[PDB]
Amino acid sequence: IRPRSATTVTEWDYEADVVVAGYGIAGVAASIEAARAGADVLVLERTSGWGGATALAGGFIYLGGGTPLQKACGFDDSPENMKTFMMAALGPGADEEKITDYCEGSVEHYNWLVDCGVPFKESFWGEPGWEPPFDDGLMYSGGENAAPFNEIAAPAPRGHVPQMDGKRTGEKGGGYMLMKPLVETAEKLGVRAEYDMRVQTLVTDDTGRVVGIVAKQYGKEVAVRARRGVVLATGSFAYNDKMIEAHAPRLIGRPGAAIEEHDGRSILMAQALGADLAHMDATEVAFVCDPQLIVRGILVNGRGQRYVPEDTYSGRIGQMTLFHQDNQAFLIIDEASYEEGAAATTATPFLRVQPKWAAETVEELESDMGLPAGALQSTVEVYNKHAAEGSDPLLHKKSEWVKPIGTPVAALDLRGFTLGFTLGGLRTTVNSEVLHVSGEPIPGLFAAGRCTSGVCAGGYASGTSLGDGSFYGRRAGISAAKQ
Amino acid sequence: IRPRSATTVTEWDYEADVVVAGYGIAGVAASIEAARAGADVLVLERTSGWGGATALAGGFIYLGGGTPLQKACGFDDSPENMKTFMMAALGPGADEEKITDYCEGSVEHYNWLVDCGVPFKESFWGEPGWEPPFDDGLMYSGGENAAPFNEIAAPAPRGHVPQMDGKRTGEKGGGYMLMKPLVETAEKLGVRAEYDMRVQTLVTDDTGRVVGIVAKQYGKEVAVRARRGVVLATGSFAYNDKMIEAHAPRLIGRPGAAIEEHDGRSILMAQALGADLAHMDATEVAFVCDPQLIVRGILVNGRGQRYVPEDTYSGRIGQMTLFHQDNQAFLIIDEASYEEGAAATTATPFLRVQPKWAAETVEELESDMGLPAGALQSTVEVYNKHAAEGSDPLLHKKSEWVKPIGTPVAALDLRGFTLGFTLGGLRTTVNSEVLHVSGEPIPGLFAAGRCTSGVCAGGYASGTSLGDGSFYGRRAGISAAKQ
Ligand SMILES: Cc1cc2nc3c(=O)[nH]c(=O)nc-3n(C[C@H](O)[C@H](O)[C@H](O)COP(=O)(O)OP(=O)(O)OC[C@H]3O[C@@H](n4cnc5c(N)ncnc54)[C@H](O)[C@@H]3O)c2cc1C
Ligand SMILES: Cc1cc2nc3c(=O)[nH]c(=O)nc-3n(C[C@H](O)[C@H](O)[C@H](O)COP(=O)(O)OP(=O)(O)OC[C@H]3O[C@@H](n4cnc5c(N)ncnc54)[C@H](O)[C@@H]3O)c2cc1C
Ligand SMILES: C[C@]12CCC(=O)C=C1CC[C@@H]1[C@@H]2CC[C@]2(C)C(=O)CC[C@@H]12
Ligand SMILES: C[C@]12CCC(=O)C=C1CC[C@@H]1[C@@H]2CC[C@]2(C)C(=O)CC[C@@H]12
Ligand SMILES: [Cl-]
Ligand SMILES: [Cl-]
Repeated sequence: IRPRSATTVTEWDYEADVVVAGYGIAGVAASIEAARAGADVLVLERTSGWGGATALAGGFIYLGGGTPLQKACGFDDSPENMKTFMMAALGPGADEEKITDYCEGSVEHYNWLVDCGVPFKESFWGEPGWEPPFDDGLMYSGGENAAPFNEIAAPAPRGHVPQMDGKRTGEKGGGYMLMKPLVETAEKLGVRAEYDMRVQTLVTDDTGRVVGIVAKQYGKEVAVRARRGVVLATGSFAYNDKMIEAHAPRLIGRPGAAIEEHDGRSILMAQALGADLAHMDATEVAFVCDPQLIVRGILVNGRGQRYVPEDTYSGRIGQMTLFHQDNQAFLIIDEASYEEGAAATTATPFLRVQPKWAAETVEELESDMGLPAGALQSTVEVYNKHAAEGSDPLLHKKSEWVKPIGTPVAALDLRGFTLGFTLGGLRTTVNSEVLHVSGEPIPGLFAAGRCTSGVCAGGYASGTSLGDGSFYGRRAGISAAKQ
Repeated sequence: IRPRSATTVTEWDYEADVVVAGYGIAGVAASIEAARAGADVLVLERTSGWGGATALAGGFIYLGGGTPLQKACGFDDSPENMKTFMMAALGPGADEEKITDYCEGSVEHYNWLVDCGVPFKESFWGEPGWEPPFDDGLMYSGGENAAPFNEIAAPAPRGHVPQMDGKRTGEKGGGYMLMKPLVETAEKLGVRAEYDMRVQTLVTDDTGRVVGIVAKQYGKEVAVRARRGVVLATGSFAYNDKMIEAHAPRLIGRPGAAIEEHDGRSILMAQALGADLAHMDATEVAFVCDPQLIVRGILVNGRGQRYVPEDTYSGRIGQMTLFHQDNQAFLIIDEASYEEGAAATTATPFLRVQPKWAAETVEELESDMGLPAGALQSTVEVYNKHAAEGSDPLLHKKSEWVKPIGTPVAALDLRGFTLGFTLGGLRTTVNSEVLHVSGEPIPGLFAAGRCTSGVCAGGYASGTSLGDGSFYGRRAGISAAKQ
């Protein structure tokens, strides 16, 4: 992992101006910009093909500030409104400079993606869910239209989803229709790619400038020269057990990341040179129950208490559950509401969890669940008193979802229903320069995507990873191509 | 911050075998062992005198496994029992190797401190509080005798406190009577000290070995040669704003650390060489209300719900409040119980917070506090139903503290009552070698105390910082002195 001295490299197996490690969203975006800038670009990919986790993703791209898609669907937004939301939802300690920059450039970036051939359907999906069930292009994806954020920023949907039929998250998701047009764009520009390239270490000259990389390819060690810059775009550390334990131990035993090639190698390679890190504890957290069920009941913790409005982003529900409720949750829902939720339109019918317990009364359900006498009964009594007035003054679930819980009543066992992926990584500038602990860029070294700390510092919103990976991938390619 | 090449050092202003940066607990312990090993030892201290945060501390040292003090006070314990507690309380993702090692060596370490002249009174203080009000030597300090840990490990008090009169935490606390005998020990061994030494950067030779340091002293740059090793013992990053935002943003605006010299410089200096980090998000969190009041009421969050047993360690109350309850807490307590708690013996009478609201009924108190109708009333009704049977089945507060809340009833406003310090830092071996991201020690480089990730990975117990700082300080001095 220690840097290799350039003087010890006897021959270069490959050479380029800009060397991109990793052919996912950050890598392809970097390659497009570097090639447009006139640089000779070589992408090094560890597997046999392009796509990475990106090609398996739902396809959300977190964009706003007044995109043509938002306007076509009739949703106002501005860079200031977007920034206000993101600072509140994606912290604490979110990078204000980076978020401001991301927001100010968001409409341009949407247009840039469209220009590269990424298609979006100008239609909005408005029901609770993890993704649009159909080929709709816009959806709320961060809890913008739920408490607490709906009183902090004006709600605006920012989940932009490329148009694709038969989307299968985990196999060939909506993320594929982000990747494919970008790859086509890069290929037409003359971007070169080498596969089975497992990048291992950076090569530095005697000034400390990164001037290439060492990799294993087809069973042998190879050296690849980078005349202008190396872009690290190899993904996260989610599958590195040592790093999960040291940095993000809330994910021990509950991995959710898409691919095992996310082993943190590029983070470590850069740290070897003195590169800085940020928010290494930050984790996306999913909650594997269908949102159409969740929104029609109340979530209670292990003490039978409500703790989150049931109409917020289900990722936020995941974080609140894992982080603050010791991963213990139950959905309390009346039979009629369960039936309605189970019939509602969803992209994830396989997440329609069946109730574990069902009873004629809350008193019986409470005993059945092993909760102390009164713990659940009182929660439901207070909820129902206010819900009869369409009010949730405790958690501010929107009135449209608020009504008394009736009988018979059921409980879903949602203990241990979370899993997630890492959001922390290398510290980078808005120009995607990797920062040394000195606060200065490491010459020749750039990075984007989930090997970096991006817009998310703590909270997560769907689309922020493909969003910041593509946005800062562009910036890395521009910076790397400079002479 | 980048390392200085040894070839560029024209003259060494000072030279020693073992150079210790920082004259606090970790530094003095390292110096004693290095000097006993026969090494020429030089301590470099940034301020005009020794002590650091240690001399201002309460003086808890987290020790167990059957110390002579525990035995004299009639408390059984073992290294296995201590380890079981620490793994559960100080994680998630606590370093099992390090904790095991710390526990197996704990009795020897207590004896080692006694040999150096640290005095302990063989008496136990058994009442809730932040420290012993008198000169007692043993106290519960980690929640060992409260839920959930009292069902996971057999309760044993491990807060060992040096004997001292007129202890004043923040000025000259019990920690002074840990420091003073150790300093005397080091001086008699011939340990040398230089003051106004602000260490800035490490010096490395062409193999990457750390062979000295560069500092500013009395207005000028000086170089100090370390023939055998440099021990980093300069404290935490609590007062580095950039680092707090990047790594531990839950502490933004709520610093609790003792001294401003905790600016993370030694962490950064080591990272420049490729040193690894762990648990950079981990933070001790205090809660500035007297425990004798807390234990006699119920704590409720901003939704009027109980969330922590009121007889656990008040540091754990602090963490639960800040981390999981959005820093919002109120103490609900009847007038008679408040009077009893306010008269109870405490080291911190200045933390006897007065009630903000008081009412004849819970219904009125609830409205007064701006809580929704029923939110607090129901909490108290359920608590009281079980408390009339001496039972807290929701949070398992010990029965001795459980009884119904009566009337008149008061509420203390404990919103924004937390502050804390950082626990994350350099990754080190059990021999206090600083680890590179490669997993190999950086030659010549050792570290201990709050510039390192020690026994605590998340949870905190009082005494663990002086405990692991002195324990691993010893190990650093032993390792550094080796030829
Ligand atoms: C189920 C699921 C759904 C998701 N859907 C979304 C979504 O809709 N919107 C969103 O924003 N996020 C989503 N994500 C997250 C998103 O998929 C990833 O965070 C994002 O794709 C990472 O982008 P990247 O460019 O950093 O990595 P990748 O797209 O994974 O690309 C990294 C490339 O680097 C290669 N590589 C790894 N190591 C090396 C090496 N040593 N040498 C050379 N190459 C190497 C990998 O093989 C890979 O091809 C989802 C995650 C999951 C788990
Ligand atoms: C109110 C309060 C009470 C506490 N009480 C306890 C307790 O009872 N038990 C417990 O375990 N913990 C306690 N702590 C925490 C404990 O005080 C510290 O975590 C511990 O003293 C740190 O030990 P150290 O050796 O790393 O740092 P220190 O004891 O602070 O020593 C570090 C030394 O390094 C010097 N230094 C800094 N920078 C440089 C530099 N660049 N060059 C040269 N020297 C430098 C500093 O001046 C200092 O003298 C308490 C904290 C607070 C806030
Ligand atoms: C939250 C999420 C990841 C991060 C992101 O940005 C986009 C999505 C949408 C699809 C989610 C997924 C997490 C895992 C989910 C819950 C499933 O098991 C089926 C649907 C899927
Ligand atoms: C928790 C603590 C720090 C970490 C540690 O290990 C030992 C102590 C004991 C004294 C506490 C202090 C934190 C701040 C407290 C609450 C005060 O404001 C007065 C008493 C004091
Ligand atoms: Cl992923
Ligand atoms: Cl401190």
